[PDB]
Amino acid sequence: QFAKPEDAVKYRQSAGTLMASHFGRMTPVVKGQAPYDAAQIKANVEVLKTLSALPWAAFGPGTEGGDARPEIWSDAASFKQKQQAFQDNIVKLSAAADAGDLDKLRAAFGDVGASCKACHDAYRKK
Amino acid sequence: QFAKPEDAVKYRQSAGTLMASHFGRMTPVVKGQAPYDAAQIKANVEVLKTLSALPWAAFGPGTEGGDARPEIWSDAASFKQKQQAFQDNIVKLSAAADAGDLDKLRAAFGDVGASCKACHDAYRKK
Ligand code: HEC
Ligand code: HEC
Repeated sequence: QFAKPEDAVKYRQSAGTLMASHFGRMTPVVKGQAPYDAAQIKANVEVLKTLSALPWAAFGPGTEGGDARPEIWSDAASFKQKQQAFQDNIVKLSAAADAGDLDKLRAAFGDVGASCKACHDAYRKK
Repeated sequence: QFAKPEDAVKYRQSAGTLMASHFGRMTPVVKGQAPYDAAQIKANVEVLKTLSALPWAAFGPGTEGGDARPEIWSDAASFKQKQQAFQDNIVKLSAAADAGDLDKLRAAFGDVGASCKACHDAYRKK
């Protein structure tokens, strides 16, 4: 769907921006600094679920640029393992949110955050 | 969810970027220049549905900036009518996509595009 590689870069960066907001806005809830409303979090995690499927198709052939490392493309199976494992972590977060289980939500939130960081550490330029 | 107004601006602009990609990528399909796969379009319109609910909460009190006009805030009911009507247009597009009805999809796509443009014309700086 991208006319030029720059359009793929713009897309995936914007997807990252929105994920960071929908993930990070739950930090005060996880920490107990903001109240836990199960329905609010369930709805927010649904949005995050949708968003977290979006970046990967915007690292398609010929879309090199931005702060994306070339090893994303030269090690395609490995990058794919990381995005699939991340999306698995999001499924765990969705299950916790859908159950209304705050302890499960805390734990799953931490594992999602670790998955974001692990990919950025390997595949995003500093 | 925004620490500063600049964070709300960044969010709503990124939501616009993603909407433009998920809407605009269907232009060749509507025109018949690309094939129509009902399931592919149904899934894409679902993504667009989710995205098209997102900008409005990022024009909250104190979030003035970017290319957003002040009348967004001073005429709150009117701006709200436009975003609600736009989301209604997206419901029509979803119904067309879910039905697998290409004629309905063409018509609904045009009405969605007109709704994007009408809001930008009134509320986005040139
Ligand atoms: C690899 C499997 C990733 C996972 C998991 C997550 N992110 Fe990511 N992100 C990744 C790359 C390779 C890039 C660079 C894209 C480019 O071309 O520049 C990014 C970028 C971001 C950004 C910055 C966007 C920008 O302003 O330029 C953000 C804010 C971001 N990513 C957030 C984010 C979050 C919150 C994640 C987990 C919920 C997450 N990413 C996972 C690769 C990967
Ligand atoms: C009002 C009810 C709007 C409707 C309907 C749509 N958009 Fe919009 N959009 C609106 C404003 C006020 C702004 C400016 C935001 C700011 O603070 O700068 C925008 C911006 C965009 C952008 C530009 C993002 C950027 O790169 O800075 C895009 C690409 C965009 N909008 C796309 C878009 C599409 C495709 C829409 C219909 C599917 C749509 N917008 C509707 C206000 C409104």
